[PDB]
Amino acid sequence: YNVSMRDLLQAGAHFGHQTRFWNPKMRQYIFGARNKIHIINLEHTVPALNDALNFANQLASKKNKVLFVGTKRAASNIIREQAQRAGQPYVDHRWLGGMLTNWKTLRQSINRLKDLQTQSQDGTFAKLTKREALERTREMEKLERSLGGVKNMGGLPDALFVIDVDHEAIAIKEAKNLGIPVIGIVDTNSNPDNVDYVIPGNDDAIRAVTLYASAMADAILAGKE
RNA sequence: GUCGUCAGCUCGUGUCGUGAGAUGUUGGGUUAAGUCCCGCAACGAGCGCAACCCUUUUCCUUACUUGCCAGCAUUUCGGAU
Repeated sequence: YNVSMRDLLQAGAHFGHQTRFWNPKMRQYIFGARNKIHIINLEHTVPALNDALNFANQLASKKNKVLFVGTKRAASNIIREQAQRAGQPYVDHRWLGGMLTNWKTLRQSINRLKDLQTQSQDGTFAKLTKREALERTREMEKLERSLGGVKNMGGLPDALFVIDVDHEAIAIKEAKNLGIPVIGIVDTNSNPDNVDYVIPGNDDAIRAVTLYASAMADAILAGKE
């Protein structure tokens, strides 16, 4: 399931953002700049990626939980497919404030969505008229769109996998508050302070995030115990 | 009585602040209305608004007197009989 770095170079993980937006805390991984943008050297990318894959493998083996989080328009469908075929919950859409630190109140909306799914399997809408059916379907739509990811999961996940740490900084803070480890993809214009396993690489490239999430899903599938 | 039939007034978990506090309740449209929809460290609730009450506008059922008179008959031409 390892990438070696053939595929990383092919996908384009080395590319980064412009030199005027960089965070001075990535100087170790900056390596150099071919043009006005930075180029992270994959020499540092591959070992951290391998360790992240091994850690995901070990958690999958001991049955511990990892949540998936990527909310960018580029990575939304990618994490959709990968979390679906890896059988883990996900946050494809916006992170809700306090989803982890205030899980008790979110369980109520989780139960509401699950009960509404049971009602959808039921037939009460046949007795009700078309209008109230149209609304109840639209609350169905909004709650599924917001928190349809985490309905199956019943507790705090034992780890987080973050596509863009700068975009999902709130989830990073909540995970730090509750002690949950985080493995995340970090680019040049990002802060790696609060991430336990810092893998540096590009996040804008759809093919690169596809590679990362496919590697993660393959690791969890290959846990197989 | 009045502001004034003005549209607002609050509470519980979670975050920020040493703190009193803030957030939610803000921002974009819309409405008679904190009425409804989006985004958004917020996630949820109560009293307010609206509806439930009375009256008016169309039709149906039940009811046929002290109220009614389309058809029939008698009329002093008055449903008078």
